[PDB]
Amino acid sequence: PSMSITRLFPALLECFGIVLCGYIAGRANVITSTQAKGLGNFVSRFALPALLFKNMVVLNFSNVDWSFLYSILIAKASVFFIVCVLTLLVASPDSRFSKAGLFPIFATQSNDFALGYPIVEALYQTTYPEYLQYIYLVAPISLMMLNPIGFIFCEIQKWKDTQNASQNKIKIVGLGLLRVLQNPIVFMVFIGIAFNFILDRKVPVYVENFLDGLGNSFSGSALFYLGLTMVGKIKRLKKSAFVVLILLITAKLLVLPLLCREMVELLDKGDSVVNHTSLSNYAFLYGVFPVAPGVAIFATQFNMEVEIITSGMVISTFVSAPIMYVSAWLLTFPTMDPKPLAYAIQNVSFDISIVSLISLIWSLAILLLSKKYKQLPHMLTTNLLIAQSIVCAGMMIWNFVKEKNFVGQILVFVLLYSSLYSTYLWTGLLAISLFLLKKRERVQIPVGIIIISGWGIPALLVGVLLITGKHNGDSIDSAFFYGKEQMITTAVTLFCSILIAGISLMCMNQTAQLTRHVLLCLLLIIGLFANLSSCLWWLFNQEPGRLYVELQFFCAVFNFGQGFISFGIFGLDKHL
Amino acid sequence: SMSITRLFPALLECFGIVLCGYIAGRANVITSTQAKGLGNFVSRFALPALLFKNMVVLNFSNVDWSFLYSILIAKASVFFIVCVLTLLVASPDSRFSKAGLFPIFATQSNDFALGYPIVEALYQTTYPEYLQYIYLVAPISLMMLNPIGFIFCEIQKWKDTNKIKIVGLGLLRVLQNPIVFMVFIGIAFNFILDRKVPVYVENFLDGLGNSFSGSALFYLGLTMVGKIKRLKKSAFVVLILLITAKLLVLPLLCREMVELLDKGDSVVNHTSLSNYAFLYGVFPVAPGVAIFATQFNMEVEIITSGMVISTFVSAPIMYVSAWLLTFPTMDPKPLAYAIQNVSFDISIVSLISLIWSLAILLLSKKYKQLPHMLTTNLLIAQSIVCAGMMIWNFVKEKNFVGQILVFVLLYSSLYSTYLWTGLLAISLFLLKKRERVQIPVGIIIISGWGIPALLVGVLLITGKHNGDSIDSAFFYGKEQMITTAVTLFCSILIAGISLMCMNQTAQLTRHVLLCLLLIIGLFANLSSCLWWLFNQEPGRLYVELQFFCAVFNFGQGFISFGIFGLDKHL
Ligand SMILES: *[C@@H]1O[C@H](CO)[C@@H](O)[C@H](O)[C@H]1NC(C)=O
Ligand SMILES: *[C@@H]1O[C@H](CO)[C@@H](O)[C@H](O)[C@H]1NC(C)=O
Repeated sequence: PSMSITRLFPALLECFGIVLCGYIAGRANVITSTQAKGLGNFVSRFALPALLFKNMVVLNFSNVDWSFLYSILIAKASVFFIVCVLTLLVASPDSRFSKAGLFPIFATQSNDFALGYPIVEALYQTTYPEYLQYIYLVAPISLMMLNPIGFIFCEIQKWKDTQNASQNKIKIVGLGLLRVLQNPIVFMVFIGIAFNFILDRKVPVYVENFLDGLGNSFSGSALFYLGLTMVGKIKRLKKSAFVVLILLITAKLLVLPLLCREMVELLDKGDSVVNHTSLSNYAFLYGVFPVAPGVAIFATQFNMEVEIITSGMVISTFVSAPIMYVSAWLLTFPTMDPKPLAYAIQNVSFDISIVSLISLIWSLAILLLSKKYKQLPHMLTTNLLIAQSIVCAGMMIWNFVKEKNFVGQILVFVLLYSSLYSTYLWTGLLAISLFLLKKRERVQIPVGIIIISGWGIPALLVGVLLITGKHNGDSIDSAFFYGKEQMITTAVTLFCSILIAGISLMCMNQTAQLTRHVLLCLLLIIGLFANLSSCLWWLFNQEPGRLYVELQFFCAVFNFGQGFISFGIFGLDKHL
Repeated sequence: SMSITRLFPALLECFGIVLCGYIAGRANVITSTQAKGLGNFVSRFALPALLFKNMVVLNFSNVDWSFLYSILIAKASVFFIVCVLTLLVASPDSRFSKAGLFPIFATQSNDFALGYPIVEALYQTTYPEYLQYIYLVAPISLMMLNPIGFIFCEIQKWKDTNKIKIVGLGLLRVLQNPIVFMVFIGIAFNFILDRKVPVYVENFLDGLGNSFSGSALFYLGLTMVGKIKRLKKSAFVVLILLITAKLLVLPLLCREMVELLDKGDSVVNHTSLSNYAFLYGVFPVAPGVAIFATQFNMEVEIITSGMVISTFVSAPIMYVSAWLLTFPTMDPKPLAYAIQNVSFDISIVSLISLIWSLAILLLSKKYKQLPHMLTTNLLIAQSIVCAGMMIWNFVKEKNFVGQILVFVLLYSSLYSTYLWTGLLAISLFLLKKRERVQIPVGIIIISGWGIPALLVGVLLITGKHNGDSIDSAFFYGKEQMITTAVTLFCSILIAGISLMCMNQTAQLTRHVLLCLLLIIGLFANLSSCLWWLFNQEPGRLYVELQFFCAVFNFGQGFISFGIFGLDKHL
């Protein structure tokens, strides 16, 4: 298989549950900012050097495939190079140097030791154990060979601020180099490299247990400190700052991994195909890691665009968790055997539905306890989140009732597709209600009649698909329970909702609470747009290709992880 | 059967992280307000996650319950005796606060932070079922003994200002402890999921539970900065009694009651269980007791000082006690390797701490004072003894001359440290009564460098070296032990005269105790020399006494560093 992809989701659950625990402790009032500063002082001055010293003392230089290492470093250097060049061209002259010195560090440095190491440990203990050392090999060399260029740029900008006009470029570039060398990772890696040759690859027995005890405490405490640093750093941004954060985070999380994969297939001349494919998949997985908090530390000590870099980190850190999941499950998809892709789709939808259901339970509890349900339009939003909770509960039933009885399977399918179709048309009803409220017309909206329609029409569609459709016993996936009749019924329900939302969207342009309501209608249309395309692909192409598999996987993710997006938009808000 | 070889790396982890936390605390790296956040993480997030994971996984079917209520009766018995005399002997205005805080302090060990790594090192590859007993005894001991103490402290709170009102307050504070209610949920979830955590939850509990085993000791080291304070005579005396109770008579009660209540029927397992039961009581006082005294705001100084003292004092007690249990085993010939290994491992920690204390005294320019000058002379000699053991472990099968050279330096250093403690005490007694400069101390230092050299010279001049000796008692045969006895008797008489001159005449606050703590050491050193001459066939009692002679000879620098080094700087 060359990838133990079943046990990736527990690693992302650990790595983001400890981050969530740190965030909860930060926002509550359990640990204030100063005490989180003390925990970070402990982590950054004791835990990371012991971990690095142990993993470089035990590091084996005989089995290291250097080709992957300098291919990944060439990729990171290329990403840094393009981002610095366009940062010099497109930024304003008054602050081109500050952006050119801090943005490529943000878009080139990864959170390897805190987040990357447990995930790679979960994915690469069982079959390919030699890939664990590449984190500790690549991250400090990348730091040492790419960070000084950024600190050089930030120090020219600091020279700009001093406006001395005396040159002596040595005084500045050596200042940047010594600021780089004061990082604990670089000189601690130097000490570990020296002691690897001094001790002859063997940790002393008197110090081994002490270093293991101090190093094993880095992961959880580091994720907890990341969660404690992350309270309240997002704030409200300004025009064009949204676009430059999108461009930087797309660069870091998208074009660096593709460059890593392309340079790995370009620079590796190995004679083994399975080793080459696993190296390419690991190269894709390495670049999707989020930005380390060291960039925000550097901007804080510099007092230099601290808000932009911190906002960039909290968005890339939140955003990479599904990007990691989707990318790794897309990478493990090809070859295999035709039949276990259905089990893979069911397992991925189950792991997504767990997190969406938990976040949806939290957001529903917040919306109910805040007593904001009585005012329009948030009542229909509460109904929508309730319907998505029934979809997720339908997956909880469907994972365990796949092969029990035909009658129970039919009832579970009817309930699950009723909830799915109700969510589908509730998006259109919310959009129509938003369009009616945007008109500022004194029209009494029949919310009770709308709820009766929304609870009856999907049930009628499920009953019609049961009565007229033919059940397919050889289909283990939920999408082919009734065959082509069910997909035709899902297309008609989705097309009517898209037409209703399309009329409301066209009314919004002519007419131009409501600040967020529109985007939840907007973001669902992209979800409904991806559902339509996989149904259109099946009639015109008789042969199910790999693109059909990729489109069905994205249909599953954008259909059943919508509660996560809804929680991210509404639930993480103050006052309520 | 005990893996006693791998105890000393565990004692380096458990006290090196505490030392790392203390240095960062005293320096100014983490101040007091910031240390609270690290404690908040450990006490609210790492410890509850740790407790929940290891009890859902452990099997209740194979737990030897006989050991469980035997260990608990011993802790209950210690609590009972300490509570009884605290009501009789204390002042009437504070009988209830002392009777409620002193016996809780003498019963809760540091099992989750300090006890768990030591038991893990000793009991993984040979007896792996003994590791689950840490997580069983410490919370059960908490629920059935802490409320009994807590009733008395709430009466004292009542005194300044209905039995439900008092006993329910003590009872409801215990279930608010994270240890107590997390153990309740883990026992329930052991039966719900049938000894299996879900795969989606396995990694989350492991990541949060492995971060306790390092961070809690760091916070324990960080909490003790500046907490020792100063105490009066009556508080020093009750503190000695309390630390003696927790670290001495509680472990001996555990061993005796476990051998009485398990009723054998285990062959090799009962003997191994008895040694482990004695080891459980040696663990120091948990830092939760100092936390407990803070929320009560009663007897805060004594309990905090007792906790910061018990963690330090228990560090050699763990090593000596565990190595004494493995002695009645193997054969007499690899017993010599066991004696050599313990002395080498003690001398490592003593030498590193001695280098620090010597550096502090030299750099701070307090050595220019005449009373502190003799301590510096004493402390340099203690550093060279420890370095001599590093040579002797590696020079045993080499040429006779190299063996002789290692032996001459080590025993020269041993007699000089022995007599240098007494001349300084005599010089301090002479300086306290006479204003004359210590001009004979220079002649004494020449003597102290010459008299050991003369003893060293007699062994070089007279050919009586016995090669069949392994460690040290037969280096020159009976001639070396006779020479060591004459040197030891002259040093004890000089120190005895200085102690007697202090009573007849009636900085100096700590100087005396460093002289005092050595006096308990030279009398135990003298008895082992007397034991060898008055006995032809070496018995088993001679083996235990010879080991104790080795520890106070080669780790004597550790006691000196703890008294003098951690005072101040300039
Ligand atoms: C990768 O290494 C070599 C390729 O030269 C070959 O044995 C095989 O393709 C792989 N081996 C292992 C052990 O993964
Ligand atoms: C411990 O268990 C039983 C106790 O009766 C016995 O086999 C022996 O003493 C020990 N056995 C093992 C395998 O440790």
